[PDB]
Amino acid sequence: PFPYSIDFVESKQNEQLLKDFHGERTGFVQVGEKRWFFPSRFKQYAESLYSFEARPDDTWIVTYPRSGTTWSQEMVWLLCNELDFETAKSIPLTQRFPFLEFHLFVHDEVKAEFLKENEHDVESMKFIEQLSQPAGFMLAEMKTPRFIKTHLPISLLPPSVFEQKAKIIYVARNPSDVAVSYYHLNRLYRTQGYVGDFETFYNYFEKDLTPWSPYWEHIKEGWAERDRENVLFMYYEDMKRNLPDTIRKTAAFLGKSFSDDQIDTMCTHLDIRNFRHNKSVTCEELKAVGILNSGEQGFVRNGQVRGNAEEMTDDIKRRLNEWTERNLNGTDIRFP
Ligand SMILES: COc1cc(C=O)ccc1O
Ligand SMILES: [Cl-]
Repeated sequence: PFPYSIDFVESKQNEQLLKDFHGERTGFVQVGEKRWFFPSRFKQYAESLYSFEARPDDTWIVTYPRSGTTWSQEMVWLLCNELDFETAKSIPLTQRFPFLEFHLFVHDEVKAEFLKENEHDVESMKFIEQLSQPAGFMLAEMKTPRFIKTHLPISLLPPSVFEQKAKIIYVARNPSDVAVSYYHLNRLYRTQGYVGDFETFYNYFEKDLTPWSPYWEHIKEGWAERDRENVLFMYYEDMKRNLPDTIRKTAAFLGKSFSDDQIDTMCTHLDIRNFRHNKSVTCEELKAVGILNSGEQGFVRNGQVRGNAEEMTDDIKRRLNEWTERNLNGTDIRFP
């Protein structure tokens, strides 16, 4: 029984969101007292998501979007699979490490556009149809240890995750870098279909009118569970600053042990320079059927000027600082 209220965003705000986010064609919902923001299909799939059955040997990565999710998945999959770089290369990350709630973001009307554009290729059309289907079906059929990605906040996870004490890695990233990276994600994925500029996107983000917001509640729930034996909480900028420490700490939490030589191959694999050429970054299959906007691969290839993105203005930077102050005053949460 899904325990939280699911309500359509107020009419006029919902109308404006549909003008700016072309990946949704019915409307947006707010869930529970915290008003977790999702596209309309959340209402259709809330029960099946919440009743998903976790196993005690699952590995879950839980993040706010663009909080180091992909890099962490690649790291964790390799640590739990004997550093099998060969298999990591040949199977796509999205099959090795499926995204539980991706199907929420494939609207029936948008899927129909994708199918039109791929109508002469039977295998492209099967692929697009499967995107619509819950990952949970294929996850439930697996007979081996599972790797699950989600952006669902702690309070919306299947309760079976904590009942089974599945291992959870929670990664937090500072709001400035998340605002800019999430803005690019919303332009890159036609499932989101955002058409506007950064300042308009920041305005939505600051009002918790972007998927999986409220951002500060997402971070605070992660922080509130980090003492549990089955939760590892890390800040993105700590992880990136020291790969050998990150790899070892993560391995030890997962109950794996590796030589200094093995740690070094993982450090090279995950280094900024080599990771830019990783298949999990390029995402060549979503690009092949045109669900990725190929005109938005600038940010993918280049990233942002560290601590001063081209998109940032002094006014938005000031608003980020004040929003951070309001949300973190009286907590011990502090970004590196
Ligand atoms: C497959 O990666 C993502 C895609 C989207 C939107 O369709 C949102 C968050 C993600 O992590
Ligand atoms: Cl950070």
